[PDB]
Amino acid sequence: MFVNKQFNYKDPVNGVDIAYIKIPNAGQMQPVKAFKIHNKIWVIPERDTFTNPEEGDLNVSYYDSTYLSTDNEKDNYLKGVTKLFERIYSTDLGRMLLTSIVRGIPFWGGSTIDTELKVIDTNCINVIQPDGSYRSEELNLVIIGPSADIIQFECKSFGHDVLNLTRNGYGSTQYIRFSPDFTFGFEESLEVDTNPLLGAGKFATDPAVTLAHELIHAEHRLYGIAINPNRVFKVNTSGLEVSFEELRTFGGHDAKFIDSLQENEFRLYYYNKFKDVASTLNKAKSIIGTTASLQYMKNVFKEKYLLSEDTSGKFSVDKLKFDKLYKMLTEIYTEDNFVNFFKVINRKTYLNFDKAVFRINIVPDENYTIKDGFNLKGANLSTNFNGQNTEINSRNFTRLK
Repeated sequence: MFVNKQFNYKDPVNGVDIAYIKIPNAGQMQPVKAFKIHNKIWVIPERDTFTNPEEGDLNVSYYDSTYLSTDNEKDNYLKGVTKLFERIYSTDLGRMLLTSIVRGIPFWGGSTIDTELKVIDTNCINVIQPDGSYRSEELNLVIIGPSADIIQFECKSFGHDVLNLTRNGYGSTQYIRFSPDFTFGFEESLEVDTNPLLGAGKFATDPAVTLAHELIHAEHRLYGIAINPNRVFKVNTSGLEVSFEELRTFGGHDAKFIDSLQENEFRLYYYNKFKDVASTLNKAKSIIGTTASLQYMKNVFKEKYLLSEDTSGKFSVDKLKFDKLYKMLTEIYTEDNFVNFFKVINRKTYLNFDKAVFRINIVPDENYTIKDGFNLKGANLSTNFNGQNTEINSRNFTRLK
């Protein structure tokens, strides 16, 4: 259901959901073969050597310039990523998260003429057709291979000359450098109430959790309510800094590092930002790039932001409607609640730096399933979290660094 059709890397482009594309801003990059696995979501099975110029080559942290270079790999990569989305989507939470994301079309704040609505083309990609013509397409999310540092997973946008799209409520297309071929090991934090009967050795993080973690960053950013990367907490451990955004995203006890005073400050801030958006739509009397109507566009953002529209068509931000949306996005969609749903083991806090990288392969149903992840049912790997025991389930994990 979430991805409706089998995509093989070697399938012929068609100009619709399989095509060579170009990421505006990459400039003169050569086209890359991407796949549209869902409305507003694409996957590029390449090592990210485009989003950032300074990182044009693939020359704890893992490096391998040869990684994800063969079509066969790109294939397995496409299937892994797809499998995880399905896994995330199979949970109500994930179903909800993925829904918010598709609805989070980055806002049309490209105009300098307050009475005009206009796209910000860094939120589009050029889809090359079979004839050779290109077509600009809007998209909310792109999943791409990692750059030089294979285990450096992040969420990145293209920013604006003046606007802060990820923090002004507008939003922007998000590019998640991620890989389903690796996972991290953490250590069974043994506490009085923790199950004593826990396998042995270190466990591996369920890759679905890792992806979820990023889609959460992607949600915040798409709705332009991401916490400034500068706001951090000096955790007592000298003193280590950790961004509020990360703590928020991880959720759980870590999210409580953001005191009530900060919470209200952020909530009132973006409430105000959303209001400006409603206000902008109201002043809007014309649109540019007409393959679509003004009304439709206004409605699309009414839906995204959950604005209220009076009989005269005037939009407005309803305080309790906002509260729900904003809460859902920042308090309900957290790594911790995903661990609750997946019922898998994961580090208890964002603070768990444990050197351990394993090459994995969740594509085979013999190793990983949508519903059980590594803790396969009938299998024996489904208890005390055996599936995630790099010892007990040694065959699914290959140490690297």
